[PDB]
Amino acid sequence: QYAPQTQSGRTSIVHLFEWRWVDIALECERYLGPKGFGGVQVSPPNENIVVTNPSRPWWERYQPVSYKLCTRSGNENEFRDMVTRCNNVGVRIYVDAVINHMCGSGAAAGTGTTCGSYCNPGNREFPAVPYSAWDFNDGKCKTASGGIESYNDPYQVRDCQLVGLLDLALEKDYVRSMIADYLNKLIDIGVAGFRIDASKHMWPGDIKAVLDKLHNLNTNWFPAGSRPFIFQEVIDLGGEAIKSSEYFGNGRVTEFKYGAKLGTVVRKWSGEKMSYLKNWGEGWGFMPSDRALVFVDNHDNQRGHGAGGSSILTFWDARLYKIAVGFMLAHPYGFTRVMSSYRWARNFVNGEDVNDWIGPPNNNGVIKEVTINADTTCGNDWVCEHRWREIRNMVWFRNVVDGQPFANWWDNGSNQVAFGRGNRGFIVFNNDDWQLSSTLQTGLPGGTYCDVISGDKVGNSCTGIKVYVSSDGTAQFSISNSAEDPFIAIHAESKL
Ligand SMILES: OC[C@H]1O[C@H](O[C@H]2[C@H](O)[C@@H](O)[C@@H](O[C@H]3[C@H](O)[C@@H](O)[C@H](O)O[C@@H]3CO)O[C@@H]2CO)[C@H](O)[C@@H](O)[C@@H]1O
Ligand SMILES: OC[C@H]1O[C@H](O[C@H]2[C@H](O)[C@@H](O)[C@@H](O[C@H]3[C@H](O)[C@@H](O)[C@H](O)O[C@@H]3CO)O[C@@H]2CO)[C@H](O)[C@@H](O)[C@@H]1O
Ligand SMILES: OC[C@H]1O[C@H](O[C@H]2[C@H](O)[C@@H](O)[C@H](O)O[C@@H]2CO)[C@H](O)[C@@H](O)[C@@H]1O
Ligand SMILES: [Ca+2]
Ligand SMILES: [Cl-]
Repeated sequence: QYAPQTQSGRTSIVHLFEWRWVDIALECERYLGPKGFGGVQVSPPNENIVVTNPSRPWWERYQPVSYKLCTRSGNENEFRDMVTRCNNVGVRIYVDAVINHMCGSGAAAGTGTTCGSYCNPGNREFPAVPYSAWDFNDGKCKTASGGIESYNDPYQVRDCQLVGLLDLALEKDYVRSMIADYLNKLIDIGVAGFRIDASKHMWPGDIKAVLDKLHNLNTNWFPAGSRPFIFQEVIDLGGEAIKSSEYFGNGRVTEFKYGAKLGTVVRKWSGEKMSYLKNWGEGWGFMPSDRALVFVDNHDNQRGHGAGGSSILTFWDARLYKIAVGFMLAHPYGFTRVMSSYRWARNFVNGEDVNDWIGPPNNNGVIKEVTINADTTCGNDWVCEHRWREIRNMVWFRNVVDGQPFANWWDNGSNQVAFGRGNRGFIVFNNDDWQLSSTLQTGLPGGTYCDVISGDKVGNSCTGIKVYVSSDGTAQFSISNSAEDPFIAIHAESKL
Protein backbone atom coordinates (compact mmCIF):
# COMPACT_ATOMS: atom_id res chain seq x y z
CA GLN A 1 0.00 0.00 0.00
CA TYR A 2 3.26 1.95 0.15
CA ALA A 3 4.07 2.28 -3.56
CA PRO A 4 2.53 5.51 -4.99
CA GLN A 5 1.71 3.72 -8.27
CA THR A 6 2.59 6.83 -10.30
CA GLN A 7 4.14 6.19 -13.71
CA SER A 8 7.82 5.27 -13.33
CA GLY A 9 9.95 8.34 -12.76
CA ARG A 10 7.12 10.61 -11.58
CA THR A 11 7.74 11.46 -7.92
CA SER A 12 5.04 13.91 -6.74
CA ILE A 13 1.29 14.42 -6.46
CA VAL A 14 -0.53 17.76 -6.29
CA HIS A 15 -3.59 18.56 -4.18
CA LEU A 16 -5.94 20.40 -6.56
CA PHE A 17 -8.08 21.57 -3.62
CA GLU A 18 -11.74 22.15 -4.57
CA TRP A 19 -11.05 21.93 -8.32
CA ARG A 20 -13.87 20.66 -10.55
CA TRP A 21 -13.39 17.39 -12.46
CA VAL A 22 -13.46 18.97 -15.92
CA ASP A 23 -10.76 21.48 -14.95
CA ILE A 24 -8.57 18.71 -13.53
CA ALA A 25 -9.02 16.64 -16.71
CA LEU A 26 -7.87 19.58 -18.85
CA GLU A 27 -5.04 20.32 -16.41
CA CYS A 28 -3.71 16.76 -16.74
CA GLU A 29 -3.59 17.09 -20.54
CA ARG A 30 -2.28 20.64 -20.90
CA TYR A 31 0.08 20.71 -17.91
CA LEU A 32 0.46 17.87 -15.38
CA GLY A 33 1.21 15.21 -17.99
CA PRO A 34 3.80 17.24 -19.98
CA LYS A 35 5.38 18.63 -16.79
CA GLY A 36 6.01 15.24 -15.16
CA PHE A 37 3.55 15.43 -12.24
CA GLY A 38 2.78 11.98 -10.85
CA GLY A 39 -0.81 12.55 -9.83
CA VAL A 40 -3.59 14.58 -8.25
CA GLN A 41 -5.28 14.39 -4.86
CA VAL A 42 -8.90 15.38 -5.48
CA SER A 43 -11.41 16.73 -2.97
CA PRO A 44 -14.04 14.22 -1.69
CA PRO A 45 -15.96 12.96 -4.79
CA ASN A 46 -18.90 11.60 -2.76
CA GLU A 47 -22.11 13.49 -1.97
CA ASN A 48 -21.98 15.79 1.04
CA ILE A 49 -24.47 17.88 3.02
CA VAL A 50 -25.01 21.49 1.94
CA VAL A 51 -23.98 24.00 4.62
CA THR A 52 -25.75 27.37 4.35
CA ASN A 53 -24.32 28.82 7.57
CA PRO A 54 -21.68 29.82 6.70
CA SER A 55 -22.47 29.84 2.97
CA ARG A 56 -20.89 26.80 1.25
CA PRO A 57 -17.66 26.47 3.27
CA TRP A 58 -14.87 24.25 1.98
CA TRP A 59 -15.46 21.95 4.96
CA GLU A 60 -19.00 20.89 4.02
CA ARG A 61 -17.27 18.30 1.80
CA TYR A 62 -16.12 16.48 4.94
CA GLN A 63 -19.72 15.72 5.91
CA PRO A 64 -20.83 12.77 3.71
CA VAL A 65 -24.51 11.96 3.15
CA SER A 66 -23.96 9.15 0.60
CA TYR A 67 -21.33 7.58 -1.66
CA LYS A 68 -22.83 8.88 -4.91
CA LEU A 69 -20.16 10.60 -7.03
CA CYS A 70 -22.10 13.84 -7.08
CA THR A 71 -20.57 17.06 -5.73
CA ARG A 72 -19.79 20.69 -6.58
CA SER A 73 -16.75 19.32 -8.44
CA GLY A 74 -19.05 17.36 -10.75
CA ASN A 75 -21.18 14.27 -11.40
CA GLU A 76 -20.17 10.65 -12.08
CA ASN A 77 -19.75 11.06 -15.85
CA GLU A 78 -17.40 14.00 -15.28
CA PHE A 79 -15.48 12.10 -12.58
CA ARG A 80 -14.99 9.07 -14.85
CA ASP A 81 -14.01 11.33 -17.74
CA MET A 82 -11.36 12.99 -15.54
CA VAL A 83 -9.88 9.69 -14.32
CA THR A 84 -9.71 8.32 -17.88
CA ARG A 85 -8.19 11.46 -19.43
CA CYS A 86 -5.65 11.90 -16.63
CA ASN A 87 -4.60 8.24 -16.67
CA ASN A 88 -4.27 8.42 -20.47
CA VAL A 89 -1.57 11.09 -20.13
CA GLY A 90 0.22 9.35 -17.24
CA VAL A 91 -1.27 11.36 -14.35
CA ARG A 92 -2.91 9.43 -11.49
CA ILE A 93 -5.95 10.32 -9.39
CA TYR A 94 -5.95 9.81 -5.61
CA VAL A 95 -9.29 10.13 -3.82
CA ASP A 96 -9.82 11.89 -0.49
CA ALA A 97 -11.78 9.09 1.23
CA VAL A 98 -14.03 10.41 4.02
CA ILE A 99 -14.99 7.18 5.80
CA ASN A 100 -14.73 7.78 9.57
CA HIS A 101 -18.07 9.58 9.66
CA MET A 102 -21.13 10.96 7.90
CA CYS A 103 -22.47 14.52 8.43
CA GLY A 104 -22.89 16.61 11.59
CA SER A 105 -25.20 15.07 14.20
CA GLY A 106 -26.83 18.48 14.60
CA ALA A 107 -27.68 18.86 10.91
CA ALA A 108 -31.30 19.16 9.75
CA ALA A 109 -33.23 16.39 7.98
CA GLY A 110 -34.03 16.88 4.32
CA THR A 111 -32.65 16.90 0.78
CA GLY A 112 -30.34 19.92 1.16
CA THR A 113 -27.47 17.79 -0.12
CA THR A 114 -25.16 17.96 -3.16
CA CYS A 115 -27.13 15.36 -5.17
CA GLY A 116 -30.54 15.77 -3.56
CA SER A 117 -30.36 12.57 -1.51
CA TYR A 118 -32.41 12.49 1.66
CA CYS A 119 -30.89 12.11 5.11
CA ASN A 120 -32.09 12.53 8.69
CA PRO A 121 -28.96 13.14 10.82
CA GLY A 122 -30.94 13.30 14.06
CA ASN A 123 -32.21 9.76 13.53
CA ARG A 124 -28.98 8.58 11.84
CA GLU A 125 -30.84 7.83 8.59
CA PHE A 126 -28.87 7.82 5.33
CA PRO A 127 -31.16 5.85 2.92
CA ALA A 128 -28.90 6.52 -0.10
CA VAL A 129 -26.15 4.32 1.39
CA PRO A 130 -28.04 2.89 3.28
CA TYR A 131 -27.03 3.51 6.91
CA SER A 132 -29.27 3.50 10.00
CA ALA A 133 -28.70 4.11 13.74
CA TRP A 134 -27.24 0.60 14.10
CA ASP A 135 -24.32 1.68 11.90
CA PHE A 136 -22.96 4.38 14.24
CA ASN A 137 -20.79 4.47 17.40
CA ASP A 138 -23.26 6.26 19.70
CA GLY A 139 -23.35 3.48 22.33
CA LYS A 140 -19.65 2.56 22.09
CA CYS A 141 -18.53 6.09 23.04
CA LYS A 142 -18.11 6.42 26.83
CA THR A 143 -17.88 10.21 27.23
CA ALA A 144 -20.80 12.14 28.76
CA SER A 145 -21.00 14.52 25.80
CA GLY A 146 -20.67 11.82 23.16
CA GLY A 147 -17.76 13.76 21.68
CA ILE A 148 -13.97 13.71 22.03
CA GLU A 149 -13.11 15.40 25.33
CA SER A 150 -9.54 14.14 25.77
CA TYR A 151 -6.96 13.13 23.18
CA ASN A 152 -5.01 11.38 25.95
CA ASP A 153 -7.57 8.54 25.72
CA PRO A 154 -7.22 6.58 22.43
CA TYR A 155 -10.66 5.04 22.92
CA GLN A 156 -12.75 8.20 22.81
CA VAL A 157 -10.62 9.63 19.99
CA ARG A 158 -11.68 6.61 17.89
CA ASP A 159 -15.19 5.88 19.22
CA CYS A 160 -16.63 9.33 19.90
CA GLN A 161 -17.73 12.21 17.64
CA LEU A 162 -15.07 14.41 16.04
CA VAL A 163 -16.51 17.96 16.16
CA GLY A 164 -20.06 16.59 16.32
CA LEU A 165 -19.68 14.33 13.26
CA LEU A 166 -21.75 11.11 13.26
CA ASP A 167 -19.14 8.43 13.95
CA LEU A 168 -19.50 5.29 11.81
CA ALA A 169 -19.30 1.90 13.55
CA LEU A 170 -16.17 0.75 11.72
CA GLU A 171 -15.99 -2.50 13.71
CA LYS A 172 -19.07 -3.75 11.80
CA ASP A 173 -18.54 -5.77 8.64
CA TYR A 174 -21.63 -4.12 7.17
CA VAL A 175 -20.05 -0.67 7.50
CA ARG A 176 -16.57 -1.85 6.44
CA SER A 177 -18.16 -3.47 3.37
CA MET A 178 -20.28 -0.44 2.49
CA ILE A 179 -17.12 1.68 2.55
CA ALA A 180 -15.16 -0.94 0.58
CA ASP A 181 -17.89 -1.01 -2.10
CA TYR A 182 -17.53 2.76 -2.58
CA LEU A 183 -13.72 2.51 -2.73
CA ASN A 184 -13.79 -0.48 -5.11
CA LYS A 185 -16.07 1.38 -7.51
CA LEU A 186 -13.46 4.16 -7.54
CA ILE A 187 -10.59 1.71 -8.11
CA ASP A 188 -12.41 0.05 -11.03
CA ILE A 189 -13.04 3.50 -12.51
CA GLY A 190 -9.26 4.01 -12.55
CA VAL A 191 -8.27 5.63 -9.24
CA ALA A 192 -4.71 4.78 -8.12
CA GLY A 193 -5.08 5.25 -4.38
CA PHE A 194 -6.58 7.07 -1.42
CA ARG A 195 -6.00 9.72 1.19
CA ILE A 196 -7.69 8.15 4.22
CA ASP A 197 -9.34 11.11 5.95
CA ALA A 198 -9.27 11.40 9.75
CA SER A 199 -7.37 8.09 10.15
CA LYS A 200 -6.44 9.05 13.71
CA HIS A 201 -10.14 8.72 14.55
CA MET A 202 -10.36 5.10 13.41
CA TRP A 203 -8.67 2.00 14.80
CA PRO A 204 -5.72 0.81 12.66
CA GLY A 205 -7.34 -2.64 12.61
CA ASP A 206 -10.67 -1.34 11.32
CA ILE A 207 -8.90 0.51 8.50
CA LYS A 208 -6.98 -2.70 7.73
CA ALA A 209 -10.27 -4.65 7.50
CA VAL A 210 -11.59 -2.17 4.93
CA LEU A 211 -8.33 -2.17 2.95
CA ASP A 212 -8.23 -5.98 2.78
CA LYS A 213 -11.45 -5.89 0.71
CA LEU A 214 -10.01 -3.64 -2.02
CA HIS A 215 -9.53 -4.57 -5.68
CA ASN A 216 -6.19 -4.44 -7.50
CA LEU A 217 -5.79 -1.45 -9.83
CA ASN A 218 -7.36 -1.28 -13.31
CA THR A 219 -5.05 -3.08 -15.78
CA ASN A 220 -5.92 -0.62 -18.56
CA TRP A 221 -3.34 1.65 -16.88
CA PHE A 222 -1.55 -0.35 -14.18
CA PRO A 223 0.43 -3.63 -14.14
CA ALA A 224 -1.47 -6.71 -12.92
CA GLY A 225 -1.33 -7.24 -9.16
CA SER A 226 -1.08 -3.54 -8.30
CA ARG A 227 -2.40 -2.54 -4.87
CA PRO A 228 -3.87 0.96 -4.37
CA PHE A 229 -1.56 3.56 -2.84
CA ILE A 230 -2.71 4.32 0.71
CA PHE A 231 -1.73 7.42 2.68
CA GLN A 232 -3.47 7.81 6.02
CA GLU A 233 -4.03 11.30 7.38
CA VAL A 234 -2.90 11.04 10.99
CA ILE A 235 -1.96 14.29 12.71
CA ASP A 236 0.83 13.35 15.11
CA LEU A 237 3.30 16.06 16.13
CA GLY A 238 4.59 13.77 18.86
CA GLY A 239 4.09 13.84 22.61
CA GLU A 240 0.58 12.33 22.51
CA ALA A 241 -1.23 9.04 23.15
CA ILE A 242 -1.83 8.10 19.51
CA LYS A 243 1.25 7.62 17.33
CA SER A 244 1.57 7.56 13.54
CA SER A 245 3.51 4.29 13.83
CA GLU A 246 0.26 2.51 14.82
CA TYR A 247 -0.81 2.88 11.18
CA PHE A 248 2.38 1.71 9.39
CA GLY A 249 0.87 -1.70 8.65
CA ASN A 250 -1.91 -0.20 6.50
CA GLY A 251 0.20 1.96 4.20
CA ARG A 252 1.89 5.36 4.30
CA VAL A 253 1.04 8.06 6.83
CA THR A 254 1.07 11.85 6.60
CA GLU A 255 4.11 13.18 8.42
CA PHE A 256 2.79 16.43 9.91
CA LYS A 257 6.03 16.94 11.86
CA TYR A 258 7.60 17.64 8.47
CA GLY A 259 5.95 20.97 7.62
CA ALA A 260 5.72 22.09 11.24
CA LYS A 261 9.47 21.67 11.83
CA LEU A 262 10.47 22.93 8.35
CA GLY A 263 8.29 26.02 8.62
CA THR A 264 9.76 26.85 12.03
CA VAL A 265 13.30 26.44 10.63
CA VAL A 266 12.80 28.50 7.45
CA ARG A 267 11.09 31.26 9.47
CA LYS A 268 14.05 31.07 11.89
CA TRP A 269 11.78 30.76 14.92
CA SER A 270 12.68 29.26 18.32
CA GLY A 271 16.38 29.65 17.51
CA GLU A 272 16.11 27.22 14.59
CA LYS A 273 18.58 27.43 11.69
CA MET A 274 18.76 25.81 8.24
CA SER A 275 22.16 24.34 9.09
CA TYR A 276 20.31 22.06 11.54
CA LEU A 277 18.67 20.34 8.54
CA LYS A 278 21.79 18.26 7.80
CA ASN A 279 20.20 15.18 9.38
CA TRP A 280 16.68 15.98 8.08
CA GLY A 281 14.38 12.96 8.06
CA GLU A 282 14.53 10.21 10.70
CA GLY A 283 17.32 12.20 12.34
CA TRP A 284 14.64 14.72 13.29
CA GLY A 285 12.46 12.02 14.86
CA PHE A 286 10.30 11.48 11.77
CA MET A 287 8.76 8.18 10.65
CA PRO A 288 10.72 6.00 8.17
CA SER A 289 10.98 7.59 4.72
CA ASP A 290 9.25 4.61 3.08
CA ARG A 291 6.17 5.17 5.26
CA ALA A 292 5.95 8.94 4.83
CA LEU A 293 3.79 11.28 2.77
CA VAL A 294 5.38 14.72 3.15
CA PHE A 295 4.28 18.28 2.42
CA VAL A 296 4.98 21.87 3.47
CA ASP A 297 1.29 22.71 4.00
CA ASN A 298 -2.10 21.05 3.45
CA HIS A 299 -5.65 22.39 3.01
CA ASP A 300 -6.24 22.46 6.79
CA ASN A 301 -3.06 23.94 8.22
CA GLN A 302 -2.55 26.54 5.47
CA ARG A 303 -5.39 28.32 7.29
CA GLY A 304 -3.21 29.00 10.33
CA HIS A 305 -4.64 26.95 13.18
CA GLY A 306 -3.98 23.36 12.17
CA ALA A 307 -1.00 21.08 12.78
CA GLY A 308 2.00 23.40 12.89
CA GLY A 309 -0.07 26.50 13.60
CA SER A 310 1.44 29.80 12.50
CA SER A 311 4.80 28.17 11.70
CA ILE A 312 3.28 26.53 8.60
CA LEU A 313 4.47 28.27 5.41
CA THR A 314 1.90 28.90 2.65
CA PHE A 315 1.43 30.78 -0.63
CA TRP A 316 0.73 33.87 1.51
CA ASP A 317 4.45 33.89 2.39
CA ALA A 318 5.56 33.20 -1.20
CA ARG A 319 9.32 33.79 -0.92
CA LEU A 320 9.93 31.58 2.15
CA TYR A 321 7.34 29.09 0.89
CA LYS A 322 9.28 28.47 -2.34
CA ILE A 323 12.42 27.93 -0.25
CA ALA A 324 10.67 25.35 1.95
CA VAL A 325 9.03 23.61 -1.02
CA GLY A 326 12.35 23.61 -2.88
CA PHE A 327 14.18 22.02 0.05
CA MET A 328 11.46 19.36 0.34
CA LEU A 329 11.44 18.51 -3.37
CA ALA A 330 15.24 18.23 -3.46
CA HIS A 331 15.56 16.09 -0.29
CA PRO A 332 15.15 12.28 -0.69
CA TYR A 333 12.94 11.87 2.41
CA GLY A 334 9.34 10.75 1.85
CA PHE A 335 6.87 10.91 -1.01
CA THR A 336 6.06 14.54 -1.82
CA ARG A 337 2.63 16.20 -2.10
CA VAL A 338 2.52 19.75 -3.49
CA MET A 339 -0.34 22.05 -2.44
CA SER A 340 -2.49 24.01 -4.91
CA SER A 341 -4.88 26.54 -3.37
CA TYR A 342 -7.31 29.39 -3.89
CA ARG A 343 -7.15 32.85 -2.30
CA TRP A 344 -9.65 34.00 0.30
CA ALA A 345 -10.13 37.13 2.39
CA ARG A 346 -8.24 36.53 5.62
CA ASN A 347 -9.28 38.34 8.80
CA PHE A 348 -7.18 37.54 11.86
CA VAL A 349 -8.80 38.46 15.16
CA ASN A 350 -6.82 37.55 18.30
CA GLY A 351 -4.38 35.58 16.16
CA GLU A 352 -7.00 33.48 14.35
CA ASP A 353 -8.58 33.77 10.90
CA VAL A 354 -12.36 33.99 11.32
CA ASN A 355 -12.76 33.79 7.52
CA ASP A 356 -10.94 30.44 7.29
CA TRP A 357 -14.25 28.78 6.34
CA ILE A 358 -14.44 30.56 2.97
CA GLY A 359 -15.10 28.08 0.18
CA PRO A 360 -13.52 27.96 -3.32
CA PRO A 361 -13.94 30.76 -5.92
CA ASN A 362 -17.59 30.65 -6.95
CA ASN A 363 -20.50 32.40 -8.61
CA ASN A 364 -23.42 31.97 -6.22
CA GLY A 365 -22.27 28.57 -4.97
CA VAL A 366 -21.13 27.29 -8.37
CA ILE A 367 -17.36 26.67 -8.36
CA LYS A 368 -15.49 28.75 -10.95
CA GLU A 369 -13.53 27.18 -13.79
CA VAL A 370 -9.75 27.41 -13.72
CA THR A 371 -8.69 29.91 -16.38
CA ILE A 372 -5.12 29.83 -17.68
CA ASN A 373 -3.38 33.12 -18.51
CA ALA A 374 -0.72 33.66 -21.20
CA ASP A 375 2.04 33.72 -18.56
CA THR A 376 0.85 30.27 -17.33
CA THR A 377 -0.67 31.62 -14.10
CA CYS A 378 -4.33 31.06 -13.23
CA GLY A 379 -7.29 33.41 -13.03
CA ASN A 380 -10.44 33.35 -10.87
CA ASP A 381 -8.36 33.41 -7.67
CA TRP A 382 -6.92 29.92 -8.09
CA VAL A 383 -3.35 30.34 -6.79
CA CYS A 384 -1.89 27.47 -8.84
CA GLU A 385 1.36 27.17 -6.86
CA HIS A 386 2.08 24.02 -8.87
CA ARG A 387 2.43 26.34 -11.88
CA TRP A 388 5.01 28.69 -10.29
CA ARG A 389 8.31 28.15 -12.15
CA GLU A 390 10.22 27.67 -8.89
CA ILE A 391 7.90 24.84 -7.84
CA ARG A 392 7.24 23.30 -11.28
CA ASN A 393 10.98 23.00 -11.96
CA MET A 394 11.65 21.47 -8.54
CA VAL A 395 8.98 18.85 -9.29
CA TRP A 396 11.00 18.02 -12.42
CA PHE A 397 14.23 18.15 -10.34
CA ARG A 398 12.85 15.41 -8.06
CA ASN A 399 12.08 13.17 -11.07
CA VAL A 400 15.58 13.70 -12.52
CA VAL A 401 17.41 12.80 -9.29
CA ASP A 402 15.10 9.91 -8.33
CA GLY A 403 17.12 7.14 -6.66
CA GLN A 404 20.24 9.27 -6.11
CA PRO A 405 21.53 9.55 -2.51
CA PHE A 406 21.76 12.61 -0.29
CA ALA A 407 25.32 13.89 -0.77
CA ASN A 408 27.75 16.80 -0.61
CA TRP A 409 26.09 18.62 2.27
CA TRP A 410 27.50 22.03 3.17
CA ASP A 411 26.45 24.76 5.61
CA ASN A 412 27.90 28.01 6.97
CA GLY A 413 26.94 27.17 10.55
CA SER A 414 23.90 29.44 10.27
CA ASN A 415 21.26 29.61 7.48
CA GLN A 416 23.21 28.96 4.27
CA VAL A 417 23.14 25.32 3.21
CA ALA A 418 23.58 23.13 0.14
CA PHE A 419 23.37 19.49 -0.86
CA GLY A 420 23.18 17.26 -3.89
CA ARG A 421 21.55 14.05 -5.04
CA GLY A 422 24.29 11.73 -6.25
CA ASN A 423 25.70 13.08 -9.50
CA ARG A 424 22.37 14.29 -10.92
CA GLY A 425 21.39 17.38 -8.95
CA PHE A 426 22.52 20.10 -6.55
CA ILE A 427 20.72 22.87 -4.66
CA VAL A 428 22.01 25.89 -2.68
CA PHE A 429 20.09 28.11 -0.23
CA ASN A 430 20.81 31.46 1.42
CA ASN A 431 18.38 32.13 4.26
CA ASP A 432 20.75 34.40 6.19
CA ASP A 433 20.62 38.20 6.40
CA TRP A 434 23.89 38.53 4.46
CA GLN A 435 25.57 37.49 1.19
CA LEU A 436 26.26 33.91 0.15
CA SER A 437 29.44 33.62 -1.92
CA SER A 438 31.11 30.22 -1.86
CA THR A 439 32.70 27.69 -4.19
CA LEU A 440 31.12 24.33 -3.38
CA GLN A 441 31.46 20.72 -4.47
CA THR A 442 28.29 19.90 -6.41
CA GLY A 443 29.02 16.25 -7.19
CA LEU A 444 28.00 17.00 -10.79
CA PRO A 445 29.99 16.51 -14.04
CA GLY A 446 31.71 19.66 -15.28
CA GLY A 447 29.73 21.91 -17.60
CA THR A 448 27.29 24.81 -17.72
CA TYR A 449 23.93 24.29 -15.99
CA CYS A 450 20.80 26.42 -16.13
CA ASP A 451 19.48 27.46 -12.72
CA VAL A 452 15.92 26.11 -12.80
CA ILE A 453 14.78 28.45 -10.04
CA SER A 454 15.40 31.72 -11.88
CA GLY A 455 14.87 30.26 -15.34
CA ASP A 456 14.84 27.31 -17.73
CA LYS A 457 16.99 25.57 -20.33
CA VAL A 458 15.55 26.61 -23.69
CA GLY A 459 17.31 25.00 -26.60
CA ASN A 460 21.04 25.52 -26.13
CA SER A 461 20.70 28.41 -23.68
CA CYS A 462 19.42 29.42 -20.23
CA THR A 463 16.78 32.09 -19.64
CA GLY A 464 18.03 32.80 -16.11
CA ILE A 465 21.18 32.27 -14.03
CA LYS A 466 23.87 29.96 -15.43
CA VAL A 467 26.12 27.85 -13.18
CA TYR A 468 29.58 26.97 -14.46
CA VAL A 469 30.79 23.75 -12.87
CA SER A 470 34.52 23.06 -12.96
CA SER A 471 36.08 19.78 -14.08
CA ASP A 472 36.47 18.82 -10.40
CA GLY A 473 32.76 19.37 -9.72
CA THR A 474 33.03 22.70 -7.89
CA ALA A 475 31.13 25.89 -8.72
CA GLN A 476 30.69 29.34 -7.24
CA PHE A 477 27.26 30.30 -5.95
CA SER A 478 26.64 33.97 -5.25
CA ILE A 479 23.21 34.64 -3.74
CA SER A 480 22.27 37.94 -2.14
CA ASN A 481 19.97 37.93 0.89
CA SER A 482 17.86 40.41 -1.09
CA ALA A 483 17.33 38.06 -4.07
CA GLU A 484 13.64 37.40 -4.86
CA ASP A 485 14.37 33.66 -4.72
CA PRO A 486 17.46 33.11 -2.51
CA PHE A 487 18.20 29.62 -3.85
CA ILE A 488 19.70 27.98 -6.93
CA ALA A 489 19.05 24.47 -8.27
CA ILE A 490 20.71 22.62 -11.14
CA HIS A 491 20.34 19.07 -12.45
CA ALA A 492 21.42 16.67 -15.22
CA GLU A 493 18.63 17.81 -17.54
CA SER A 494 19.35 21.54 -17.13
CA LYS A 495 22.91 21.05 -18.42
CA LEU A 496 23.84 22.80 -21.67
O1 LIG B 1 -21.34 19.95 12.00
C1 LIG B 1 -20.18 19.19 12.31
C2 LIG B 1 -18.95 20.08 12.42
O2 LIG B 1 -18.62 20.54 11.08
C3 LIG B 1 -17.49 21.43 10.98
O3 LIG B 1 -16.24 20.82 11.14
C4 LIG B 1 -15.36 20.86 10.01
C5 LIG B 1 -13.98 21.31 10.44
O4 LIG B 1 -14.05 22.62 10.98
C6 LIG B 1 -13.03 21.30 9.24
O5 LIG B 1 -11.72 21.61 9.70
C7 LIG B 1 -13.05 19.95 8.46
O6 LIG B 1 -12.40 18.94 9.20
C8 LIG B 1 -11.87 17.73 8.42
C9 LIG B 1 -10.44 18.04 7.92
O7 LIG B 1 -10.50 18.97 6.84
C10 LIG B 1 -9.75 16.77 7.47
O8 LIG B 1 -8.44 17.04 7.01
C11 LIG B 1 -9.72 15.84 8.66
O9 LIG B 1 -8.97 14.72 8.37
O10 LIG B 1 -11.05 15.41 8.93
C12 LIG B 1 -11.94 16.48 9.34
C13 LIG B 1 -13.33 15.87 9.29
O11 LIG B 1 -13.48 15.13 8.09
O12 LIG B 1 -14.41 19.54 8.22
C14 LIG B 1 -15.24 19.47 9.39
C15 LIG B 1 -16.57 18.87 8.99
O13 LIG B 1 -17.32 19.76 8.18
C16 LIG B 1 -17.64 22.63 11.90
O14 LIG B 1 -16.46 23.43 11.86
C17 LIG B 1 -17.89 22.17 13.34
O15 LIG B 1 -18.08 23.29 14.19
C18 LIG B 1 -19.13 21.27 13.37
O16 LIG B 1 -19.35 20.79 14.69
O1 LIG C 1 16.32 13.57 16.88
C1 LIG C 1 15.04 13.76 17.44
C2 LIG C 1 14.72 15.23 17.59
O2 LIG C 1 15.01 15.85 16.30
C3 LIG C 1 14.68 17.25 16.18
O3 LIG C 1 15.51 18.11 16.90
C4 LIG C 1 16.27 19.09 16.16
C5 LIG C 1 16.20 20.43 16.92
O4 LIG C 1 14.88 20.94 16.84
C6 LIG C 1 17.18 21.46 16.37
O5 LIG C 1 17.20 22.59 17.22
C7 LIG C 1 18.59 20.88 16.26
O6 LIG C 1 19.19 20.82 17.52
C8 LIG C 1 20.45 21.52 17.69
C9 LIG C 1 20.37 22.36 18.97
O7 LIG C 1 19.43 23.41 18.79
C10 LIG C 1 21.74 22.95 19.34
O8 LIG C 1 21.66 23.53 20.63
C11 LIG C 1 22.80 21.85 19.34
O9 LIG C 1 24.05 22.41 19.54
O10 LIG C 1 22.82 21.18 18.08
C12 LIG C 1 21.58 20.50 17.81
C13 LIG C 1 21.80 19.67 16.55
O11 LIG C 1 21.82 20.49 15.39
O12 LIG C 1 18.59 19.65 15.53
C14 LIG C 1 17.72 18.60 16.05
C15 LIG C 1 17.88 17.39 15.15
O13 LIG C 1 19.24 17.00 15.07
C16 LIG C 1 13.22 17.49 16.52
O14 LIG C 1 12.92 18.88 16.43
C17 LIG C 1 12.92 16.99 17.93
O15 LIG C 1 11.55 17.18 18.24
C18 LIG C 1 13.28 15.50 18.03
O16 LIG C 1 13.12 15.08 19.38
O1 LIG D 1 5.47 30.06 -13.77
C1 LIG D 1 4.62 31.21 -13.80
C2 LIG D 1 5.23 32.36 -13.01
O2 LIG D 1 5.60 31.84 -11.70
C3 LIG D 1 6.35 32.72 -10.84
O3 LIG D 1 5.62 33.78 -10.26
C4 LIG D 1 5.00 33.53 -8.97
C5 LIG D 1 5.91 34.07 -7.86
O4 LIG D 1 7.12 33.33 -7.82
C6 LIG D 1 5.20 33.97 -6.51
O5 LIG D 1 5.97 34.60 -5.50
C7 LIG D 1 3.82 34.63 -6.58
O6 LIG D 1 3.14 34.45 -5.39
O7 LIG D 1 3.04 34.03 -7.63
C8 LIG D 1 3.64 34.22 -8.93
C9 LIG D 1 2.66 33.70 -9.97
O8 LIG D 1 1.32 34.10 -9.68
C10 LIG D 1 7.60 33.25 -11.53
O9 LIG D 1 8.26 34.16 -10.66
C11 LIG D 1 7.20 33.95 -12.82
O10 LIG D 1 8.36 34.46 -13.48
C12 LIG D 1 6.44 32.97 -13.73
O11 LIG D 1 6.00 33.66 -14.90
CA1 LIG E 1 -14.29 7.11 14.74
CL1 LIG F 1 -3.69 15.87 4.64
